[PDB]
Amino acid sequence: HWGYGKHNGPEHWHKDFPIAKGERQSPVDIDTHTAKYDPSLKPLSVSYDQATSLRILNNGHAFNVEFDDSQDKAVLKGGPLDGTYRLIQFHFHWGSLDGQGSEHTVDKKKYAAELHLVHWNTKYGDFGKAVQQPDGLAVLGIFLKVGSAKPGLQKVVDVLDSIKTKGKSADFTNFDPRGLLPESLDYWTYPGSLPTPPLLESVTWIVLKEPISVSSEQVLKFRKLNFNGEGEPEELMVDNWRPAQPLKNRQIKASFK
Ligand SMILES: [Zn+2]
Repeated sequence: HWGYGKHNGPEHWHKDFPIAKGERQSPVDIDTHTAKYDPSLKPLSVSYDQATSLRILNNGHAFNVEFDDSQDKAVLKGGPLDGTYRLIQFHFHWGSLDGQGSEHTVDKKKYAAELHLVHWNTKYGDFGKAVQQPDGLAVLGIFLKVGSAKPGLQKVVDVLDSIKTKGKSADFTNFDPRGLLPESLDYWTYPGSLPTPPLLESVTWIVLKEPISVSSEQVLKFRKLNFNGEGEPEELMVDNWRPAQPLKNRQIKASFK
C-alpha cells in the first residue's frame, strides 16, 4: 500500500498508478512572473454558513474532517467553476520541520503546511461519481505559515490525541470552517489532479494567495499523529506531501492584478 516513506513514497506511485506521470498532475510550483491575470475569472463565492461537520478521522495518510454533503449547505461557486460544488472534507499536509510541508509552492517557496477543502460537482450526484470526471472536483488550497495561533483551528488541535493512530475516529460536530479562511479570496487557478493515489485528473485547483497564520504549538500537535495503526510500530505522521510535478502544457491564471 502506498505512503510517503522511502520505499513506498511518491517516487514509487507510478508503478501502481501510471497516471502519476500524466499531463495534469498536482501539485505544481506557482511562478508569479508567469501566472497571468485573467479578467474573465469571476470572484469566488464560498458559502459555508450552514456547514455541518460530522466527524474526524485518521486514515493513515492525514486526518480528515468530514461534512454532511447531502444538501447544498457548504458550497463553493464562482471563480473558474461552472456549477455548485459541495464541501465533503478538509485535511492538511505538513512537514517534520517548519521550513517544508506545503504541496504547492510559490516562486519555489514552501510553507509549513497546506489546507485542502475538497468539494465535488453536484451534477454528478455523489463524490464517488464526481471523482472520475474531469470537472468533478474543486479543491480550495490554503497555505499555513507559523506565527500567531489561529483561533479557529484550536478545536481541531484539541481533539487530535483522540485519533492518534490509523483507523481511529471521533464525532466532531459544530465545527465552522469559516474560521480557517484568510481575509482575502484572491486566488490562482489551474487544472490538476488529486495529489494522492488514485491521482485522478479531475480537480480544478483554487489556491489562495493569502496564507493563514498558525502557532508552533498548533502545528506540533499535527506532528504527533501516527501513520501506523494501534499495536504496530510507531511511525510519526510527518511530511505527507507530494513534491511539485511538471506544469507541462498548462497555464496558471490569477484572479488578481
Ligand atoms: Zn490534500
